[PDB]
Amino acid sequence: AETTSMVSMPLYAVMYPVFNELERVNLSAAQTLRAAFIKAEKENPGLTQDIIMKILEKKSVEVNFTESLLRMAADDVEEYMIPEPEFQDLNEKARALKQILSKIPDEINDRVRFLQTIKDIASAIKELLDTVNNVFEHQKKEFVKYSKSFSDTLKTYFKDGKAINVFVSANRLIHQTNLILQTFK
Amino acid sequence: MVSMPLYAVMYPVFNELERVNLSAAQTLRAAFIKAEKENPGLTQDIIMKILEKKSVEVNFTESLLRMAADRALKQILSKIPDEINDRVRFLQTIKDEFVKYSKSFSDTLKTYFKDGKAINVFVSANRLIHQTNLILQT
Repeated sequence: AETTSMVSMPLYAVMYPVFNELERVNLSAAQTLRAAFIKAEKENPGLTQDIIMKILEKKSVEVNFTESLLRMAADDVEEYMIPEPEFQDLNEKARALKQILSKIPDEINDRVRFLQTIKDIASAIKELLDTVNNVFEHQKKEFVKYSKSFSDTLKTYFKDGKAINVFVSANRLIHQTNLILQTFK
Repeated sequence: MVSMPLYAVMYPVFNELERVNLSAAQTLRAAFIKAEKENPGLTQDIIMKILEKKSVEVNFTESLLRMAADRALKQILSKIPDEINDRVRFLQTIKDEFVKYSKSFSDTLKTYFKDGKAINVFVSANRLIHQTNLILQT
């Protein structure tokens, strides 16, 4: 506590929380990475800080990457395709939602087009919701959670102007849709 | 591929710290390589989680900048996170390898008025401080 430098704080304030969240997904990876960061930090105080700053400086790469995933999500046209009417409706709704979500980076640079896109996305989410209700619950609550999270992300975007948040939330909503399609399969 | 941000982000980040430390960078590289190899897309999640803790990081960087006051150069540089809010005061405070880092800091300041991202100013200030330390110790 009193022996560890102040510069080593980002380890425990940023890296430790991440490693703890990872400890549920994979204990070995979390433990290994944590050990590496501890070694590196003790041998070189203020290293984790420099790493995080270096990451913040290469943020454009991450924006380009997330946007790339969002655009390439269009190639997931008929992936995870499920033999019954409601199943058809389901497939079409999921497809339409993912397809309209993949076109976000095109419309986000124009307020009008982006707003209309928000309209269409809202309609798609509502229709997919109703269709899910037809097919009928954890995946549902997940989808809703990430949906309202996407809305709140939009709310945050209209203040900030950072498109990367929207891209990430959209990608997560798409991933959720895919997960639900897997659950149905 | 989802394992791209490993090489695209972490690889150059580790590579651009090999002058201060060597083996630590290699151990970090190895750890990330294995963890991503067994669990694809993990590095992306980590990077995103780090980007999510942006506020805490900016706060700490500000604190780290104010901490450098404890000579005139350091004290003037330590007031930045509290003077940059007011444009006039910030202007006056602006008026108030190492040399390369100084002019790179100048470039950072010049880019700030285009961006508005004071975080880069904080970082470059801290690196200027680290360079002053690097010079004074040698």
